[PDB]
Amino acid sequence: SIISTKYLLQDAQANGYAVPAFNIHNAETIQAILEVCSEMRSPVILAGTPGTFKHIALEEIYALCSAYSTTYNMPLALHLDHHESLDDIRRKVHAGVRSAMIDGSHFPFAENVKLVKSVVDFCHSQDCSVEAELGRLGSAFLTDPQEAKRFVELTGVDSLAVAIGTAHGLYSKTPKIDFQRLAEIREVVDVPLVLHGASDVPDEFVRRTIELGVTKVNVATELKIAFAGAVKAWFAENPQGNDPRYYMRVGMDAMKEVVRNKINVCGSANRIS
Amino acid sequence: SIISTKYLLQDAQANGYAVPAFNIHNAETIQAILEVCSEMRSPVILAGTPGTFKHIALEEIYALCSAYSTTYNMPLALHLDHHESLDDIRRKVHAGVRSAMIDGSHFPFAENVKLVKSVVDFCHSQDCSVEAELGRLGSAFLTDPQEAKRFVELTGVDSLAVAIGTAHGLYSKTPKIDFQRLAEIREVVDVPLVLHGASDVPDEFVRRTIELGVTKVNVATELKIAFAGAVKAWFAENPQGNDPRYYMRVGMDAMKEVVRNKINVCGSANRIS
Amino acid sequence: SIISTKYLLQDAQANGYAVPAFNIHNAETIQAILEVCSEMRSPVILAGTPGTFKHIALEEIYALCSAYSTTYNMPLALHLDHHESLDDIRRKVHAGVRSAMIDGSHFPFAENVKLVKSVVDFCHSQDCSVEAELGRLGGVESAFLTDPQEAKRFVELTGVDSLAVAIGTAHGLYSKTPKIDFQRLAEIREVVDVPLVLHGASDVPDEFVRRTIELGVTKVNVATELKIAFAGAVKAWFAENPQGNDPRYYMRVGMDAMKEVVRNKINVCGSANRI
Amino acid sequence: SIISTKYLLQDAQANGYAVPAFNIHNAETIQAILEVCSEMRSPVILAGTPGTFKHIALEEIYALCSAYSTTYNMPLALHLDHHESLDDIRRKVHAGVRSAMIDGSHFPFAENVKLVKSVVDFCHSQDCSVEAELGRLGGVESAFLTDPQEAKRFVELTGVDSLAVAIGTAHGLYSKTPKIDFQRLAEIREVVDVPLVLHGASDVPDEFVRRTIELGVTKVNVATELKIAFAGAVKAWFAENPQGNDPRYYMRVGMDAMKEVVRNKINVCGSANRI
Ligand code: NA
Ligand code: NA
Ligand code: NA
Ligand code: NA
Ligand SMILES: [Zn+2]
Ligand SMILES: [Zn+2]
Ligand SMILES: [Zn+2]
Ligand SMILES: [Zn+2]
Repeated sequence: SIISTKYLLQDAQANGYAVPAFNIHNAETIQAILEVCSEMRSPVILAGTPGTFKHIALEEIYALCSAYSTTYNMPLALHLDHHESLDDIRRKVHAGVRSAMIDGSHFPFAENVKLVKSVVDFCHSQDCSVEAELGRLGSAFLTDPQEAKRFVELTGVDSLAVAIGTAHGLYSKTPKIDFQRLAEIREVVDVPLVLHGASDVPDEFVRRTIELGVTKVNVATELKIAFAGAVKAWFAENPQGNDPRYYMRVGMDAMKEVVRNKINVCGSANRIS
Repeated sequence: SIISTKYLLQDAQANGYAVPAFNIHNAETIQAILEVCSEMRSPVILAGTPGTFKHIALEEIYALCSAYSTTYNMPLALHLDHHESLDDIRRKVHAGVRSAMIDGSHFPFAENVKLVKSVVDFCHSQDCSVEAELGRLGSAFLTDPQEAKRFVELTGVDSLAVAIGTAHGLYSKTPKIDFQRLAEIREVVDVPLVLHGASDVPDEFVRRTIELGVTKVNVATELKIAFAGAVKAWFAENPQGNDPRYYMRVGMDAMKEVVRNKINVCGSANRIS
Repeated sequence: SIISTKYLLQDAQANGYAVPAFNIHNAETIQAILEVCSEMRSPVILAGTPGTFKHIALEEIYALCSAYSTTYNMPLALHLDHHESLDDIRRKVHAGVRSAMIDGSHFPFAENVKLVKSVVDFCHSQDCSVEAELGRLGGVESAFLTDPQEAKRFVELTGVDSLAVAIGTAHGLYSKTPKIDFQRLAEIREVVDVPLVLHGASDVPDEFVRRTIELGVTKVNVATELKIAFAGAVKAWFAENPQGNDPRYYMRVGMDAMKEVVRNKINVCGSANRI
Repeated sequence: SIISTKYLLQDAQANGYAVPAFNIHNAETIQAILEVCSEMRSPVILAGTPGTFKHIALEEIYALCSAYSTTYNMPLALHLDHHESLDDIRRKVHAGVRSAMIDGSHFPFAENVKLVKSVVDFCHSQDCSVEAELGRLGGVESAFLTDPQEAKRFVELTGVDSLAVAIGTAHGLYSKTPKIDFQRLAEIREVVDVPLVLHGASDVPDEFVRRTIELGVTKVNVATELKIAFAGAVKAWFAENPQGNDPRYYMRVGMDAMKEVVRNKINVCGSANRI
């Protein structure tokens, strides 16, 4: 079963935990995530960016998730991360995806709203949930609480990505997270909040953001560093080695450690049954 | 569409070419093969051994092939290579596979026949084609023409793997292929013949075996060496690199060269439409 | 695509129309409904009861609806009407259905709530929307009329996506013009913000159904009128063609009669051109 | 699982039975056939003609058969009966069907061969088996009777998996006991080793069908008797129940009448306990 995240993030919100959202690339990266989530009874979101689908097309990622849903006996929420076009999201929703992020955050408010609204209208007709973003990751760079209230009112989005100090990738210095702004947003925004850029954020800061209303925590970079680091080590030690059953498994196992760490921080263990 | 190889190997036989049978492991290895086969208009067989499916289960390999069949607009023959048990083949055929190899070649003739026959009876009830083997790869080590005639008569197999001097893996010295024995087998066996162990066999020898009746050429080792060699080089040059879109693509591109070389030797270009 | 009705009934509520929910039986009945909904650009819900699925199993109805979704290029909402247990609903949701009605209305409040809650918990984990019922269906006393304050508490405790109300309608035909408790409906709507559902709408006057939609009905269930029209046409064909035997003729005559009902119900629900 | 009939008709040929091939229309007709085939452990072919699929489209029939395959835990062979062009067969094979009949029998030999060959070339690339016809159906001269030597050449030139013969059968009922050209059948079998197919088997005496199987028929097509039995039962129910309307009753009465025909044809074909 492939599902949206409408009920899922509401449950996270109501119970004080967040759903980890992991960016995936292929069979082994999906499987690594699901081996841990199934064991820990954690919900999960499996996400791909447009660049993801230039490597393995969505039709094949979808097919893999549909089969893995049966294999691990769990419905799965496949999610379009940082998509930017209504036409592209339409094609991908027709292909079966039921969660999308439309990211218009580098546009002025009015144009962001128009883009996002066009995506909400289509996606809700397809039973697809919609995330959008107000504020840029990394003024323009912090989400304003009253603006976020209005943004959600004009768009009808199911969840909202906020800008409170996180950034994609590694941080060169420990980030500064604006917990007071987060608290203020949560006071006036009722839809589930989303935290991007969570790789390399101290666990105590992520935990605090979930206490203050974060329902979805996105992790991409740490997964890739772990996977790749292990494959690199394996080829160094095995110059004549060539069987993916061996080298991809060492990548999977290093990635699994990160997945367990993130489930722990998100508080998502034992939230499904 | 997922299909058997019943018509496919008959066409190869009738037109003097062979179908390349490539062992696959995951999305990228399947895709690499199909990018070349679709471009060259070549039929192909995508094969997995039992160990293959311990890495990515058949249900997920099946799902990938079903999606890739649509993506490349071609029915695909997924094939169980060197399977050894009726129960396991039954499960995998129920999961959708429509070509199987039952390898009882390390058993005495009578027990090989009993095993193979049990598999033929089931598989034909499921519209699944069946390959079997008489003679061991590497006396016991060369297929006897009259024994191969009787073997096919008692089993009802759709194709027959023969032992004429090939071996799995690389050869330490140029192999000696028994072309006269092959010719003798072909005189008394009417079902399509299969050549295992084709990695590292000189092209001129494979070409001659197809002139003398080989219809299916199995290649595994050369694919893995190429893929892995390229990934290894990429990590050496990119110690901090981590995106599978980059490193898996360099593996795919090195593998594609091998795939094109094998299509050329097999004479399978422009055999589909 | 097979979908839930969560966004669908919210759009109906916000725009003051209702989605017609037609009980189906087989390919021809689904097809007749979709022919009309396609041409009138109307949303629809396709419903089956436990007894339906003892004739043609849910897996086969699901397969038909999935295929018809592609054929008509429209997501479709298949719905379990008047289902009664968690074990059965779980299998049918696992089989692909994304909208269910758990009918616990025969049981006292607390037992009703506990049953419904078990189904909502499961179904929401599957992205399946859930309808439930408080008060019993049947014309004109307390068992047969939803109490507004109980309705508020019921929806709060269970987490249902929509509520089937009991306001004087009944399954089947009415022996006399029904008395519908419009005031009660209004008072439920006052305290319940989830979409409301009207059962028993066959043979209810159009004026009355329209009024219930003005008062918050978002889903109108119709079964009996469809079967009477289908069967009546088939009856008449056989009388007219005593040697006739080709189902391509007689099932189409039945379809065409049922299509007239479907159009009439789309008209009363105000669902044309809402897609 | 949806499969071709290539191994199926070879088993029938080798064991001296025939597979019954029943024309279907919708869910109830498929279901009636599978109920009986399941209990009698008989293989079956489910067939639809172009006109069938103008009532309920192939994609929906396919979806039903796929689901029924799972429900009955048996691979099923869906078959395109009397299809006429490559463009249509290509779409229906792409839609999932793995057995087709290309009927070029209206055309002169060479045109027949060229058409059939185009379909065999395509279908075999899709793992779809192909039936074709030489000579025209209809009771008792040359157009209506397959020539053995022409049959040999036809099968050689086209590569078909099975051959529909013309030996005196006709679609529909017979106004008098048909004269079947058993000798001709034998002479075709002499020179054609691919499985043979008998069309028009409704209303042919059991003795005669049995004889054709002894002479090489591997597939027996039945349509008309199924519809007469279904419709006759529905006719009688409506007469007995002038207010009746529930399709769960009247479609089951029709099913049950058709099941009696299905049993009778399994009996004549000798296909029980061959699975
Ligand atoms: Na980060
Ligand atoms: Na080798
Ligand atoms: Na009623
Ligand atoms: Na007849
Ligand atoms: Zn992000
Ligand atoms: Zn081998
Ligand atoms: Zn009702
Ligand atoms: Zn016919």
